[PDB]
Amino acid sequence: AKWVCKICGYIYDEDAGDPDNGISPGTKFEELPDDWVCPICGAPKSEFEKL
Ligand SMILES: [Fe+3]
Repeated sequence: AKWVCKICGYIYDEDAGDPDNGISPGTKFEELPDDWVCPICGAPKSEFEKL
């Protein structure tokens, strides 16, 4: 799945993960740590929408 950061337009792509921030590819948004935030704008998970 892909999730958009409603603040900045960043797309969290579960296939890509966010490795620079400790998230390996294929990590589901729901599996992201609670304290993970948008690597661009710092928005909390609550501000993401599943596409
Ligand atoms: Fe963002």
